[PDB]
Amino acid sequence: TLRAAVFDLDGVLALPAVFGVLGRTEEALALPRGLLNDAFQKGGPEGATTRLMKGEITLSQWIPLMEENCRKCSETAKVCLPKNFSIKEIFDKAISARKINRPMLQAALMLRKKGFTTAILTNTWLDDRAERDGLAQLMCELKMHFDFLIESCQVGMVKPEPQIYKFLLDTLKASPSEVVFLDDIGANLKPARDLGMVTILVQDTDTALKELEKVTGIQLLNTPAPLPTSCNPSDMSHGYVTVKPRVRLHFVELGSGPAVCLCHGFPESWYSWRYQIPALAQAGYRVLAMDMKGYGESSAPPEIEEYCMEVLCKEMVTFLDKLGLSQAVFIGHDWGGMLVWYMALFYPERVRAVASLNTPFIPANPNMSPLESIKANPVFDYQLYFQEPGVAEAELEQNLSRTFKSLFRASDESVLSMHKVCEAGGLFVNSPEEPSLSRMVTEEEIQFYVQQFKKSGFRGPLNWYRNMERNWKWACKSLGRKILIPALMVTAEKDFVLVPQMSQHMEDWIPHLKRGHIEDCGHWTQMDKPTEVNQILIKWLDSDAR
Amino acid sequence: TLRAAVFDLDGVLALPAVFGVLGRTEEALALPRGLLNDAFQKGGPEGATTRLMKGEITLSQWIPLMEENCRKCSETAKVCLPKNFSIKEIFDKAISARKINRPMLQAALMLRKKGFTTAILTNTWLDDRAERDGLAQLMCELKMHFDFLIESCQVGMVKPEPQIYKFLLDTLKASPSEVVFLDDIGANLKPARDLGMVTILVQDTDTALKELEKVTGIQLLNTPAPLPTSCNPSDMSHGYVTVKPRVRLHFVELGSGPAVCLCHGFPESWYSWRYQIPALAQAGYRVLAMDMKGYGESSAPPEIEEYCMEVLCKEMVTFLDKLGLSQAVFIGHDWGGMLVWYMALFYPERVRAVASLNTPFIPANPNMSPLESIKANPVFDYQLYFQEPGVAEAELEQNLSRTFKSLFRASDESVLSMHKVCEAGGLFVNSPEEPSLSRMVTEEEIQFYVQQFKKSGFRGPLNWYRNMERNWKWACKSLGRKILIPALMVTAEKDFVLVPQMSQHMEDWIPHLKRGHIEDCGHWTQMDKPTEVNQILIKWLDSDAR
Ligand SMILES: CN(CCO)c1ccc(Br)cn1
Ligand SMILES: CN(CCO)c1ccc(Br)cn1
Ligand SMILES: CN(CCO)c1ccc(Br)cn1
Ligand SMILES: CN(CCO)c1ccc(Br)cn1
Repeated sequence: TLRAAVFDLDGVLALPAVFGVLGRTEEALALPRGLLNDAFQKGGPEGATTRLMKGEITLSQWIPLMEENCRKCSETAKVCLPKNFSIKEIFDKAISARKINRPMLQAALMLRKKGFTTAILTNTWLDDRAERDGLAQLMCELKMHFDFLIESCQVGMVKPEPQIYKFLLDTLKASPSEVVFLDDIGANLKPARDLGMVTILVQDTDTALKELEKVTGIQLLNTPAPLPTSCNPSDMSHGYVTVKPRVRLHFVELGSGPAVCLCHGFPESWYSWRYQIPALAQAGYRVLAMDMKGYGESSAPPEIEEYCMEVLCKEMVTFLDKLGLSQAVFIGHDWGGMLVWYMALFYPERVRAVASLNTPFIPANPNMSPLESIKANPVFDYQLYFQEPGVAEAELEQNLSRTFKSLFRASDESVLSMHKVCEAGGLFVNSPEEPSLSRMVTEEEIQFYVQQFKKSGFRGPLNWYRNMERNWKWACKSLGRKILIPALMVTAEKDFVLVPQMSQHMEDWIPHLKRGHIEDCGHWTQMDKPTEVNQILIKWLDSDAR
Repeated sequence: TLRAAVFDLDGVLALPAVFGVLGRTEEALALPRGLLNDAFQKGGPEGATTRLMKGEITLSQWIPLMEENCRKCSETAKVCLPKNFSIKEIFDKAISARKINRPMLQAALMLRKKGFTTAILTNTWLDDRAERDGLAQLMCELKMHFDFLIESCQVGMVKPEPQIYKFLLDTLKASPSEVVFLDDIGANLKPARDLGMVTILVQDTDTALKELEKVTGIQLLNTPAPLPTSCNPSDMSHGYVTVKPRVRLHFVELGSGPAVCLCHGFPESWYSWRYQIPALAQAGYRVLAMDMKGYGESSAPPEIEEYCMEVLCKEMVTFLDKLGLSQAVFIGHDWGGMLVWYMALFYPERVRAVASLNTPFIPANPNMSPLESIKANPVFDYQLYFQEPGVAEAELEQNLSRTFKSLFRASDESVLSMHKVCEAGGLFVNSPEEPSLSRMVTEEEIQFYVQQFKKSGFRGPLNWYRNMERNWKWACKSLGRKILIPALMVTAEKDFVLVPQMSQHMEDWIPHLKRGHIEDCGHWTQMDKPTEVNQILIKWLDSDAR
């Protein structure tokens, strides 16, 4: 029967309540009990604070009116306010201390996942202080998780006026008995309850959550840790840059701060970074997640030599030039990781810092052809199969749904033997026609990749493997160099192709290399262990790339 | 006969020459004359410096090799190096001090405008120092002005080896007698001259420029100040954000640093900021130049109410939310300027700073309808003409070339009377069918706007004028507020519609308002006086929006 949940911001979604700092300021400054709370409510509906909450005046205009109220209240109480008494200082510290109440936000996110319509209904102000960015950042993090945000200063109404509850019901398209309303101020619940809404008085979070569980029949407390926030492709800013007449690169962009370029592997997309993009932007970075050349909405020319590392790296430099970025942090995975090590070796001035997931830096051997080194390792047999143009394309393009369902699996769900691929005659020869869905991905996520590969097929992506000799000759020019800029290597325990053991001599070439290791993680690092990848990247970015 | 000009970077396009700091370091540290220059060239083609210039090793690997060379040279000279002697400190200070030689860059830009192919051919290194960004920024500013940039460390060859000159001629597709070559090092000219190229030894800039003038027949010295760098639309990064199901906003993006959002007026485009975009990005800002709703590649729904200020401002807030920007500096002109004042009044937390070109902030009068205020001023008569849907569209869409040629004119070139528009029956009734081209714009620039307005016509743009009453009712909610965030008002002397006198009472509402004034400037501020607009905005951004 319940289908909507409304939360207050102050004292419910964000703690501590700014209204609660008045009480602690009185105790600390030895002022009479309730003095600051009386100055705050001085005048009722015609008072300065109601004008502030309705949007009539801004926070900076209200501050000197609250100071007059503090002096008028002190005169009647026969007391004096300290010499260094400042409403501005008190409110700046209170607003700054207020952080998201993670268990409450998690309960709102869980209710929304179970079909509920969620909203924030709050009494708030137009913040024009020099420190207003701190509040703006808080509202941005919260608003993306709610269907509606109704702020008093924008609608010209305040709680507890009954018109704001009528406006709320109209916005929700719901009747009062279908709505749960959470607030920490008793007076604000009274009108919601007169209409017939379920009300919860929030004193402590745990008791409020227990009441919320009992009334919704959904478990909110003691539940498992949720996955990080993912991207909705239709909500992203899409960017397009022409790097050369026939080549245009597509990317998705989120955040402000130092530029971080994400480079996916084979056969993937910018969408393989869906769990890292919101996390990295929230950490204070401007994230650019590319569709590499040959993929998705980026150009996919047919010529093999359009995908050799020298051309790919030069186009990435042109990409930074056209965007007006002197530097970017480069983070790659699989083929993208191979590219980011070569960006650091050939264009160090354009690379702020470099990180690779799974892909180690392996220097070229001038005495041995790379095609002969691939034969020496039986797990790289699928790369010999990828050499002849047209062969692997026909198999991989035959059934796109089967291709992605067979590839994107956790280490214990594997359905492909990566060795004896050539001898067997294919990649999917001993594979089921209808593979089960992996616990790592949803059907909707698989369909995104299917839609992307319907456009240009596998020719461009497979050409990344068909320049072994050209790449070898190019890399041989860098054998005398070392990587002396900040660098991170992240290994994945259960990647049976790019094994952690293949990275063990990297310190000889990158002496100050930092490391990360992920246990129980397969090849598809980003979607296998997203919380762990995020934590490793954010910690390294904050210390070495800033 | 001459058709190509090649310049060296160090000592020619950038001064002072890093190679010249060795001489001044010797004089300051009382070291024997030429000691540091001998350590620098120690070994010839097999020496550390040649390996550095060929790209074999990076700058950080070369530093300890140059220190050994400094000690070996001091042993033979029977002298001692000071206690705090550091090659790293000497090179960091030398690279940092090197700035663009503006008269030389201006001469290269002039030669390129006259049909010459220009190139930089330089002996340079792979910079991996922690301070490498400074060099990266320098190379980015320079490379956009040249057809080719050939760096020794990328091609594996150095000057004076004859193969680098052969490689240069092949890249230029020119024979030696068609090439002018400028270098400050005599030894580097010798191979160019043996091939038959015209060579200029650069000791001082003025004498080199006089020699260059005599040999090309083009005046380079004493010439007028050139216009700021403009945008080539096909070289920009284009971004697209869906703010609501039927509405997608297009923007162009350049630079890194604090976000600056540019909002054009009627009937314009993101292209009206072509002279500000490279200047603002070079100053250290991330520039987002919008196609406002109804224009160019942004959505243009037909409904009138889709263009009222309340909807337009809310969509600009959603635009920041989808890009992950908590704040942006908002700069507007004409209708865009009207929008940026309302963004500051209703969403101050999202606005870092606000600037308007020509458009003053005029508060709503609750006693007077805005339609009656427009009749009181005869110069706003064209706005009454714009009220009836379909009428102004038919006239403005009839001949697009004529429409833009008649509108985009300097103050002394006007061909339209803005009063008695309704009585005359149109805007172009007493206007020439084939107006002359204004000195402000080229034919190519006019054609860009023609192409943009061929897509959605004038309905969307004209709807910005058809919400007078709705905007008035909305603005009346903000009559009790003041603008207390950083603000700039720039007036244009010869704007006969948005006269500077209309801004005189703005200090009552924006007490800390900063001002700018442009003499001999008409309505089309950005393209009329681009150098002056840039200087005013950059100075204000550096002091108030950072
Ligand atoms: C990134 N990979 C594994 C592709 O499946 C890679 C990179 C370089 C070479 Br050589 C071989 N494999
Ligand atoms: C690179 N590929 C696709 C080969 O068809 C790959 C890599 C790791 C794992 Br596990 C599976 N496939
Ligand atoms: C920006 N302008 C001039 C348009 O030509 C403007 C703005 C608001 C009102 Br009301 C009238 N004109
Ligand atoms: C806003 N317009 C277009 C009216 O057709 C305008 C503004 C200033 C000058 Br000058 C000319 N036109």
